Amino acid sequence: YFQGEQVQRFGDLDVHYNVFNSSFLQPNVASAVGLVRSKAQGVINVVPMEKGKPVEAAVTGSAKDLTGKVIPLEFRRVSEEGAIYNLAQFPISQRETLVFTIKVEAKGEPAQTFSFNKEIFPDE
Repeated sequence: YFQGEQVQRFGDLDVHYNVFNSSFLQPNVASAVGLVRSKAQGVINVVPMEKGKPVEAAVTGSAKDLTGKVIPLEFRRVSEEGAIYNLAQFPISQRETLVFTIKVEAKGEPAQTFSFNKEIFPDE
């Protein structure tokens, strides 16, 4: 899912990411990471890259709301149709602005961390 895709760049390391409703996940992709597709659940996809090529990485992170409540994120790796994805699910209970903090540990490389804001909208 490319709609709303963003890129954070750290020299050679280009981190592509997107936050969307888990209903937009393909059934085979969701099953592979054990996520039950639900309008009540969001998903974040993190795809790290170097020189236009995908790189193996440990992706970790969390999201925080305005009350300081931390939403833990557990990323799971899935390789579907040659493309490698790092997906984490999170519940959507209401309209909210979340601050996402993601850490990317690419193979043999020092860790990189980035943050971004995302407005979450529950779906009917």
